[PDB]
This record gives sequence, C-alpha cells and structure tokens, in this order.
Amino acid sequence: AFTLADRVTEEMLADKAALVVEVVEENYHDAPIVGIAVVNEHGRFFLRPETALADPQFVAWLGDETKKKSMFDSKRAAVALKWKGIELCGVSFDLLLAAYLLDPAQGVDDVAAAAKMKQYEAVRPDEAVYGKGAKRAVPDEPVLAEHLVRKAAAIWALERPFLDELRRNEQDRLLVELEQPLSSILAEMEFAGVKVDTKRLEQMGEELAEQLRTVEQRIYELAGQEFNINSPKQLGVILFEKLQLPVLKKTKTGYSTSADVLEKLAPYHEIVENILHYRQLGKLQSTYIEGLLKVVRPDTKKVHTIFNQALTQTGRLSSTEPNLQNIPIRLEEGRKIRQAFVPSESDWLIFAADYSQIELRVLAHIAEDDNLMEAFRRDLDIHTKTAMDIFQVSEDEVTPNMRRQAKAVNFGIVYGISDYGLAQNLNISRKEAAEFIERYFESFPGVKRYMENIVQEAKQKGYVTTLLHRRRYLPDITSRNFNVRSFAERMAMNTPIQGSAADIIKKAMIDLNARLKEERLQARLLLQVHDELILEAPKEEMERLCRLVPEVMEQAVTLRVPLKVDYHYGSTWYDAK
DNA sequence: GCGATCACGT
DNA sequence: TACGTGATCGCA
Repeated sequence: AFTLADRVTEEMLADKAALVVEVVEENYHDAPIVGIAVVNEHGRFFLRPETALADPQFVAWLGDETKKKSMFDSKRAAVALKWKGIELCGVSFDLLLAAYLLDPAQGVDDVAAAAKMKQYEAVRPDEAVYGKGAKRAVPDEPVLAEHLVRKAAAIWALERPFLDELRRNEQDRLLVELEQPLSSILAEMEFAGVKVDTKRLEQMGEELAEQLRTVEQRIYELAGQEFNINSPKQLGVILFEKLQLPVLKKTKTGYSTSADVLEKLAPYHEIVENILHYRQLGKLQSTYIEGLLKVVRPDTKKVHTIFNQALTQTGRLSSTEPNLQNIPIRLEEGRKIRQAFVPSESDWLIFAADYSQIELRVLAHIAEDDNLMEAFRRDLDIHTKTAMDIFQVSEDEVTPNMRRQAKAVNFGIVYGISDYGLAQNLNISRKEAAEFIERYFESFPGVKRYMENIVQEAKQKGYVTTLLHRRRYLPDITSRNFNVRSFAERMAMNTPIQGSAADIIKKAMIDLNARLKEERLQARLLLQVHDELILEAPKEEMERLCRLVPEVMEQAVTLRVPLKVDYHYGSTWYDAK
C-alpha cells in the first residue's frame, strides 16, 4: 500500500529516500514528468508532478544535497527537471549505474531488469506498463502510481545488495567517485547542448542535393535505366546481372554492394565510381545533413544529445539524438559538417582537446612492454616506430605503405580485430597477416605476454578488468565454437585497453569540471567523443584553457608512459583543428 | 514494426 | 572478425 498524496507533507522530505521522477518519453529533453514516487522510512508516496513540482518544500528538498536520494537513471530525471528550472541534488545511489558496473552485459535498462539480478520481482518491466512503440502510452493514475511506487520500493530494497556486491568487486569507489559524479556532468553537458548553424547545414544540403541529382542521372544513363540506387537488392541486379560484374563477396540475402567490393569492381565499369560517389554524398545528405536538422531544437537552435552511460560493454559513452560521436572527420567533404557546430554565444570559441594514442599508451603501461613504453617516452610516431621494428629498417626506410600496414596492426590491437580482420583490412592473405602479427610480437614481447596472460586470466577469473576496476564478464571464453571463443578472447585483450582509456577520459572530465569551477572559468564542457573533449568558452579564456585543459587531461592518471593531449580552438568545431 | 545492409566515428 | 547509432529498404 502507498499514499496517493494530494499535498506534499514533511514526512515525504526525509533525508534518505528512494525517489522516482518518471519521464516516459525516450528523449527526456524538455519532456513531461508524469508522476513522482518517494519511498522512505515513513512510507511510500505517490505525488502528482503538477502538485509536487509547484511545492517550494518539495523543490527545496530535491535541491538539498544533504537529503540523500536513491534513484534509477538519475540523469534522465535531473535533465528533465533542469528544463523546468529545478535542480536535483543529493543523489547518492543510482541503481542503473550500479547494475551497469556489476555486469554491463545484462542490458539493464529498467528497474525490473536490475531488480531481477537480486531475485526481486515485485516490479514490472517499464515496457509491460507503457507498451511498445506505436501503442506506447501513459496509463491511468492508479496503474501509473502503483508502478512508480513499486519501482521506488525496488530501489529502496536493492541499494544495500548492490552496494555490497560493488564493495566485494572493489567497485564502490568507481560508482560513487566516478560514474555518479560523471552522471551529473553529462547532465549539464546535455542540457547546455551544442549550437548548430542550421543555415550552413541547409546550404550544405542544397549543394549535396544538386550533386546527388547529377551523379544520380549519370548512373541511370550508365545503367541504361532508372532504379532505386539506395536499394542494395536493385543495385545488385544492375551490377551483377545486367552489367555482368564479377561477384567478389556474398551476403546472407544476396551479393554485397559494400564500398569494400565496389572499389575492386571500379576498373570494370564507369558506374561503380559513380555508385560510390553517390553513396558518399547520400550518406552525408541522409544521415548528417537531414539527420542533424531533424533533431536541432528550433527554440534554441541547439542539439541536446543524450549520453548513454550504461550501455557499452567497455565503459565508453554512447550518444544519441543526435549521435555526435560519428560526425565525419576522415574525408574533407564530410569533415565540413563540423563547421555547423558553433559556440552558443557571440565571442566564444570551440576548444577541443584529444588524447594522442591513449589506447596504445594504456597498452604500454598495462603490458609493461619495454619497447612500446620507450617509444612513448620518446614521443615517437608510434606507427612509424612500429613499421621500423616489424620490417627491421631505419626510420629513413619506412615507406608510406609500410607505415600504413604498421598502423593497421596497431589499429588491430587498439580494437582487437581478428587476424582475419587484419588480412581483410590490408587486403592480404590470412597467412601473411599471421606473420605480421608474429613479427609484431617479437618486437613487442611484453604485448604478447600481456595478450596471453589476459586471456588466461579471463578464463580463470571469468572476467577482465580495467585500470579503475570496471569488469566485463566473458562466459564465451570457454566455448567450443571457434568463432565464439575467438571473439571472447579478443574482448579479453581489448577491454582492459578500451575500458581503461574510457576510465581515464571519465576521470579527466570529472577533474576538469572541478578545475573549471576552481578557476572560475566560464568554459563549459559540451561533448566527449571517446578520446576528445570539446568545450566552448569566451575567446578571452582560450589562453588559460591551452594550459589548463591539457594539464588536467594529462594528469588524470599516472601511467608508466606519459599521456599526451593535442588541443585546438576555433570559431567552429571544424576549425578547432 | 523487424531483419538485413551499409556506413560513419573512435 | 573492437565499441556504437542511424538511414534505407523489403517483407509481413
């Protein structure tokens, strides 16, 4: 039983409570709060949001840091409250983040899934209450109130077993001193948003739309007919049946038309390069021009991404609506999209700082490979140095292609692709790709020892850990299916690297946020993109940020090799180059 | 709505 | 044959 409360009472304002501030819209920015549940020592309460959020006592309680609250996904509630001008403070336990740390593979995305991990089932899955997709809807107050109170009661009951297991895992500080403080920082970043120059995007979209119209009609003349170029099935009929082009790779449905195969088909027919060009432009047009414009808020002309802090199995952040971690950078045609991301105030600039090879540096530290550590202590170009060692040549004799291949090997450790994926990366036979790995391991015997030892440790312990004690369980490491086992082995290798790099960037973000307030700067964190932090700040703060930001990021952790940070500022994201 | 394909980032 | 998000198409 619970109290369907008409008025906020003092007993609802205890200094420890499980709190539910329910935002049902997936995108919680400027989104309705549909109800509020409080469970504490005095009872279980349901409050109507129009009532509670108009009560000065309740609002003050929400903002009192000394009034401790346990929640699930507090960032959703905090951001939704920010859009109403209300601060949420004192969240001392976030069940979503706790469950994520305990086992990222469970996919915990509602209270019921977290509660199941502790054999607590007195709460329904959110999707059973709200429905899915089209039929999604807020239910009537009795149904809604019961659900919110049950979620709050679950959070109340589950704090102690989650904290206990975190303590046993040595993840208590990881939760309380890293992920939870980071959650508040992400909330501010999402709420601030990034200003977009929508007229420049529209101008880009106009230039693409005319270039698409031209490549499109060229393709139809080359195909002798019109067809849906965006339809991989139809393009497959044109290329492989009508034009008799050789089939170099298959997919489950039919023949591949990936940029992979197309480049190898270009010498056979004029249409292929035009198809490729059409795919480039259409990717920019559909995903990046039209995609961004769809999610710019016309009130603020900002995009307000949502960082998902409890999703990746490595501890990396992901971001959605829009995903700003895949804005093109590699090709100039697509890099120019970043010119659309501008400072949100006049006479401010974008400041971007990025770790140089943090993943390989983490590997050098974790593997204690003398050669790799020395390379970073010498601040060498790691790809050039790797080519020198693999091919047994001096720096003067590294060709561009030798560096490209060494870079692909290093790439294949940072991500832990298969030797098959290396072979395919370098368009080289699987066997020659294998003697590349072997030459690498004789030049870097500490990395080899690390790969072997971490695989054994994953098998023996059942999981691998990162520098800050994030863990990833790898049950497939004992599998008899070769492909399933190999992937688990690669994850055993890659996760302490990628996850430790993620850990360092998170600590840097926390340290930078504290330092920015210490220094009384107006600079504000806007975006993290895996290895980069992007800020905006008055132009009068650039010079201080050039010293402060790299210092904070480089001192976030002490490794056996230096951390190196490159930084740039400019009038747009593009120009912060 | 779902699976399959493709492609973008780190 | 890292970690993802998202657009499109084709099918029921």
